Amino acid sequence: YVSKVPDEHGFIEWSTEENLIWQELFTRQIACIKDKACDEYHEGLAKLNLPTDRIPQLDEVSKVLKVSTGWECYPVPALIGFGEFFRLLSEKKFPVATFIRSREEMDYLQEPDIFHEIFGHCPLLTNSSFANYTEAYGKMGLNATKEQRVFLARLYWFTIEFGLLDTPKGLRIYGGGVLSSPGETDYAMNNTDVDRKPFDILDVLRTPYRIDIMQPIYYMLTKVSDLDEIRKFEVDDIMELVAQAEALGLHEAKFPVKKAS
Amino acid sequence: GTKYVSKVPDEHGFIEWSTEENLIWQELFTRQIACIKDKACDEYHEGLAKLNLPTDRIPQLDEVSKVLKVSTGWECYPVPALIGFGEFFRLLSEKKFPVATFIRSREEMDYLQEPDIFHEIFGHCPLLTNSSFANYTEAYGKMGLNATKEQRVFLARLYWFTIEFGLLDTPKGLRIYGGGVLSSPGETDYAMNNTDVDRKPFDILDVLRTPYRIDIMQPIYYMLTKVSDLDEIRKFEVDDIMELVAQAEALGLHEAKFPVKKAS
Repeated sequence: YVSKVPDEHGFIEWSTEENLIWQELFTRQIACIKDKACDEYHEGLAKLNLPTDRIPQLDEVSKVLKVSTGWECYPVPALIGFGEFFRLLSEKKFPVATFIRSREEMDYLQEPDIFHEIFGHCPLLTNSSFANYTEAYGKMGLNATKEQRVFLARLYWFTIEFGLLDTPKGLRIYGGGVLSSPGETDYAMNNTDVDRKPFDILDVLRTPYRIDIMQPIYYMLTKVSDLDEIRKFEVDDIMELVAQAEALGLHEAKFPVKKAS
Repeated sequence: GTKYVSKVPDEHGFIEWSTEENLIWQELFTRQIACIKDKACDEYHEGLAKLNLPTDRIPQLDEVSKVLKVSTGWECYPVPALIGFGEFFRLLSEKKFPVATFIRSREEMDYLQEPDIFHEIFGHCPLLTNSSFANYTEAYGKMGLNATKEQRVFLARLYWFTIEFGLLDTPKGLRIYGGGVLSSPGETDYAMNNTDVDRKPFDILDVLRTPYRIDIMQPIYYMLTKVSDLDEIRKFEVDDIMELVAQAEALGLHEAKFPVKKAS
């Protein structure tokens, strides 16, 4: 009912239980991602040196993001609008909700909590290609319209949230929504009937999706630096791509999307 | 989606379907018969032979009820697009199968939340010609007549895993009897072919304890060996059923599958 507020020193107090909850998400995820999270992500983990036994203070993460890519974490207490989401991202500020799930909601909850953001999303923010892409993504949305922003959310979904890699050493994960969750990691890596497609930006912009279902489609880069290609595009090029997508219309929804409310 | 309304009948209970509505039925029928040819169970196919449904127009309920009456003593019973569990259990207990008299739009051809007339008659009616299934359904209606809200959730779960999404482990392979699978190419493909979905032998307590969500692809299905396996549940007194429900309540639900946890 209340997501925490930092004190006058920006410090947040977490109960030993909220620290035990973090520890348990951490220990179970470290196990889930050994040979599955991309190398780039593991490198980020090493730079971050996150606490395994308690929730880190935001400044303790930010100070590593700052030195690597110029990024910081940005505490948010309520849910923010799209405009503000892009504003923060274009300023290389990554919004971080200041709460952790209950034990009851440990395997899944819908609002991204502190574990989701810091474990799933922040390691790659130490990586220049990913951090630059995310900044570029936030710039893409500043002036974009309601419907253009819908297309960009979709690009976001398929890269930052649920992105995969097709590597010589096999399939890997870079999406934050996958890396922070045993359920998602196992499905993304192991489910044999899900479509896994090579990344194509027009394909992506045209793909319908629903958030509360098992994803029937994923898009695959070869390596995280591939995001440079999209990062390089001018905002005009991106809106051109959005318009093209609109002219062709969305792909037909996969049956589980059609089914979902 | 779309808000649907039952068509109002004659006074003789005749419904006028448009050529467009009848073409929509024909398309659904033709694409579905092809799907289920080697996938629906024998008992279902025999139900279709008994119903001899028109392939190119929507049947009048009377055409269906005529066969149901002959075979199991059942009848189609026209109802609004939205009815309550009170009415639903009641009509079932009376061997009255509720059918909303509408068909889906072209745009909702591949899927819709509401059971339309194709869902109801094609998907659900053939097995009501089958004494084991019809008798079971009648027994299900009866289970619900004096059920508390809490009891009805458990009953809806047995319904879900049997009548709606039931499968069989047969000597010729995996087959479908669930009316919510049969009426749909997407459900039929998934139930038959998906590699990773859990298909478990039927156990009434396991079933009563199984969390589920209606707008997701089902992570679990339960298999009888034959439709007549339903006779065992049918035979239980309502007290026996409610004992099983009390047992499930006391034990609590099985831990949900990840997709169930994830669902709205």
